[PDB]
Amino acid sequence: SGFRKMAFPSGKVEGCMVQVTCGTTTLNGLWLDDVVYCPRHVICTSEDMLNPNYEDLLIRKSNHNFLVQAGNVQLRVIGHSMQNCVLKLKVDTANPKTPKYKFVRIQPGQTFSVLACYNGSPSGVYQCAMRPNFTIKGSFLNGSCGSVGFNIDYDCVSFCYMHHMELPTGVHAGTDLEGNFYGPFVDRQTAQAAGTDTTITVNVLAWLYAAVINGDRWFLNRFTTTLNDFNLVAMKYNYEPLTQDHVDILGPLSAQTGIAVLDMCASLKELLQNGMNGRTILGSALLEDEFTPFDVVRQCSGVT
Amino acid sequence: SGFRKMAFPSGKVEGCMVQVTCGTTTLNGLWLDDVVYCPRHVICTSEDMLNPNYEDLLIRKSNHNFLVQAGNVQLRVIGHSMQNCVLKLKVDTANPKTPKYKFVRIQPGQTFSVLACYNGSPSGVYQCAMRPNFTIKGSFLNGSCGSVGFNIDYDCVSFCYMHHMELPTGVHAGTDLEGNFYGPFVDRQTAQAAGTDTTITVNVLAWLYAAVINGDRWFLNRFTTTLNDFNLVAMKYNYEPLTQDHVDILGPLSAQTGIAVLDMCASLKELLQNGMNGRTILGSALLEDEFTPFDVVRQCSGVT
Ligand SMILES: Nc1ccc(S(=O)(=O)Nc2ccccn2)cc1
Ligand SMILES: Nc1ccc(S(=O)(=O)Nc2ccccn2)cc1
Repeated sequence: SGFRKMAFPSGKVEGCMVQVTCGTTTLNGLWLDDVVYCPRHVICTSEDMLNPNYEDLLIRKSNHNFLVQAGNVQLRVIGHSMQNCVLKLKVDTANPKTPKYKFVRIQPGQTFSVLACYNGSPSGVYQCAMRPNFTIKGSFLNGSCGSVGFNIDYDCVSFCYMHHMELPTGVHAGTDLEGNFYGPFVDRQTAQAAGTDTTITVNVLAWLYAAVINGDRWFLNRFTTTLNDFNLVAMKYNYEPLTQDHVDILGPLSAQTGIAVLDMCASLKELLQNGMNGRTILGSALLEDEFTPFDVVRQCSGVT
Repeated sequence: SGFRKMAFPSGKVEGCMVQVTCGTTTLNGLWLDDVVYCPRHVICTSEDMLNPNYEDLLIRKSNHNFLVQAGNVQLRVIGHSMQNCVLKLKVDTANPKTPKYKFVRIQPGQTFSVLACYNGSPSGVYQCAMRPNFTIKGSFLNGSCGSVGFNIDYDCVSFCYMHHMELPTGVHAGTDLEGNFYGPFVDRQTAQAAGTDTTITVNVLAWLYAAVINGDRWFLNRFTTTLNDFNLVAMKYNYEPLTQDHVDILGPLSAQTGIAVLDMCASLKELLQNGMNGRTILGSALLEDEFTPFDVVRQCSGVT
């Protein structure tokens, strides 16, 4: 019993973190096989970041200008290429600690673990969600760029995020491991405003199921609703519209608890209209939306 | 910028987890040098747990009755001893992945990371606090016993917790790595009620400083207070009394922000008396108490 915001064990990713320095800029890289992946803005001065031409800046860089350090050992750079917003540095040594891995581009509302790093050294691990506006709400100081987000399926690490930017509003933007930004963001120090940070409805419903499984039941009510009726309420409260795909995904949690998905929607509708009245659910005074239905099943079933 | 509930990177502890089986009971053990540490209730049937005589049960066990598996390799048990509520199994092989480590007994209000494990396999990592009633609020299913709590100082793991029990109220109890329970709890399936779960005042104050550093400032007010006046309010709201030792510990955060500790106490006093009025601080609708002053400094300074 109990339900916690839980990250994946980080060891498999710790084994992949290195320091990348280009001139006076240091950040983190990800070493998988004989390639190190890092943000292309490693090549920028803070002055360059205001208006960078990355192809033109990169022409002034050679393999020997990229200093890659794995613990206290230097790696030899034998090639470099830019793919979208990431640099790929080819090194002469395969990472001996390379785990089984994939690169995946996640959808908004999907959760992942971040291993925050500075100078190639892990400092902490926490759980994030890709927000519906394609920002994340992380914890990143200067030097954290190139820290990665990931999920683990048994022994296979799926890398989904690399940290690139902090927006003027103090939320975070980055890329998949192909170097494509999530959302409309660019690796330039310019005005970039975020869209509406809507609540991830299917994740709130998952977390209410987690609450029932763990004995927090006060919010269960005598009502039901329809997807259309629920969605009028979601729209009013800046919640993502609920689709039949989301209802299907919540099927296992419905079956386990015996609470029909549309009944839990009616409980959520009442919570939106009435508030928490100073009560808590799983130690929260607000409706938590950074657990996916898969997260709730995993944590409630003890998957390793 | 941003502030997250952050766990320590778990790799150094993942390298220490093993499976311990005695008869039909399987749980987790911690392998450090040539010793495996696990809960002594590994020797109990569920029937035994109602009223166990551990010395008498242990007489019926030999070294060969303790099956220790490290990944898919069996370790040879060459001795066993009971120390308080933990078994120490001496094996013939030192763990090659043994990190620098210490055993520490933490004080209530101190935070630590838990690596939740099943069958010796890590499933997740999250951040806990030793509550003032000597419970923790974890996420532990059947098979999680012997999962450990720890802090890391650079390269040295300080182990502070091993999981033993779930109370009938669904909160958690365990031991330090000398096998001494935190609080009054025992490794028996009997009525054990928890005392008041008071709020860890010094940690709330730390988190309000974290909020100011990260730009959440709406709760700062025009008032100050005294320790005695603040403490009358703390008592009313089931908060731990604030001591001059706590004021001293918050000194660096006071200095960084320029907000005198007693001024932040007066902001906290108003929040207790007035509530949040539907507002949030660092994405929370309640006052968070599972960050220590050291946690806030570490996360805000990027210590690796
Ligand atoms: N929000 C935002 C998005 C893209 C860019 S740009 O660096 O592509 N530069 C551009 C884009 C359009 C017009 C002029 N410069 C800058 C800001
Ligand atoms: N809450 C609590 C604490 C200790 C015990 S005991 O297993 O030590 N057994 C005892 C203790 C006192 C009287 C009888 N049995 C049981 C319950």
